Amino acid sequence: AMNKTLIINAHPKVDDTSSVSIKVFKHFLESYKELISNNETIEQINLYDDVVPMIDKTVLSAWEKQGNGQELTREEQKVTERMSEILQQFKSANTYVIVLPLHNFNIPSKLKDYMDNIMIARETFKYTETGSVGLLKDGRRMLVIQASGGIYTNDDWYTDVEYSHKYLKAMFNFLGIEDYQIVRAQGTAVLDPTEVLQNAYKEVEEAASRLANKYIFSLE
Amino acid sequence: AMNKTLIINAHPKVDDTSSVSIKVFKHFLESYKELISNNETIEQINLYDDVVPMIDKTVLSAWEKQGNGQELTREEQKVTERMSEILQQFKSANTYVIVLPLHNFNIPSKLKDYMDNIMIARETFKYTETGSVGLLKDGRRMLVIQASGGIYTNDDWYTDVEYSHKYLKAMFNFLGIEDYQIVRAQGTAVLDPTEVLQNAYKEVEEAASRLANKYIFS
Ligand SMILES: [Cl-]
Ligand SMILES: [Cl-]
Ligand SMILES: [Cl-]
Repeated sequence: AMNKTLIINAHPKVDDTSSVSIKVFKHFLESYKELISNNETIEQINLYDDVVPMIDKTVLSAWEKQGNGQELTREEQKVTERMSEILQQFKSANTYVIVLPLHNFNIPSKLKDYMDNIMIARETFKYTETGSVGLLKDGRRMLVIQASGGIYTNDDWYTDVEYSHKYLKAMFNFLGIEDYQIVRAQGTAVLDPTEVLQNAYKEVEEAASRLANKYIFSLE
Repeated sequence: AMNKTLIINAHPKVDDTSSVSIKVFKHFLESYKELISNNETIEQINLYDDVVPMIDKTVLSAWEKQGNGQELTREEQKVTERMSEILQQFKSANTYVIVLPLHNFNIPSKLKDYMDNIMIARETFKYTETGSVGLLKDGRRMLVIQASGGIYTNDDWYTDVEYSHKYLKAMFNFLGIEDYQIVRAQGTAVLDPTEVLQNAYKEVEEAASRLANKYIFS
């Protein structure tokens, strides 16, 4: 992986500033940009604006043919080329930032489609005899920024059904990405909006320092 | 009352029986249709063929305007009316069958879009001052038919990452659907394909018997 950070924006509203997770992300990005070395570049994929191919009849057909050395059709060629772009972009980054609203206790549908683009055998993982293993075991880092109506840190039912987080941590650990943090801008339905924003802002500042490996300090 | 079984087909191939989960489902359906009474309507929604709106900018705008009493655009009306049809169909059923392949340890993306259509506050659940509670606690039944390359019943890593089942069970329990069964047509990557099919077949026949409440022993 290069000196490159990749933003994976899973918010249906893409760039709308009034989104809690988008506000927190923008605060993160401003903070991060101050601390990163000059060798670091940044890319962003917008899952609800950019083309992120869904697994359909055509993709399954393309994949079956590729496994038989068979020629692809025009549309099979075009979709797989885009999936290849998305995968190669993912592999090129050693720092990942996922931004999502938690709706209905799982990752956004388009984030599932994105997972379907980047979890590829012989590329990000491989099959063996006792199962499979991840191929990206080289010290990459992941930060998840999640805004939610409810609160998930009370070790109750909500904690148990937070499948967005459970799934993402699991999959990325599988791939080899073991440095994982989630910032929960949680309780937007029951807590003070300025309280949510300010608590999340502080955590993503600390995350920015960590990821950039810098410490920032001011006298009072 | 009209009893209704609703088939939620989450396979991208829709009707192609080269797919294990669809093969098993078709086997289930034939057995069930032989056992049900004349008070039983069967309907099917194909998530990869029928229109299943995903939550996007337009849907969010529509929902905001709805919660304000603001008039919807022609486009916002179109999506919300389709989402309404999907939700009313879901609520009208008392038996559910979900058919899915396991791709990447979670529900198919279109099945998430479907969940986003059917989990609606004041409709299938409601908020309290305590938290949340389902509104469908009335003896409904759910059967999941899931095909997978790996085997998930060994209480190992695979069991720990079976988020398709974990999520679906959790969500439908929450809604009030506590009568839940999953049939795993599993190990397609490692077992004899005839063994996989035959084991799954036996399981769905027994499921069909349980759901129709007509057991025929030989
Ligand atoms: Cl948000
Ligand atoms: Cl299948
Ligand atoms: Cl179970």
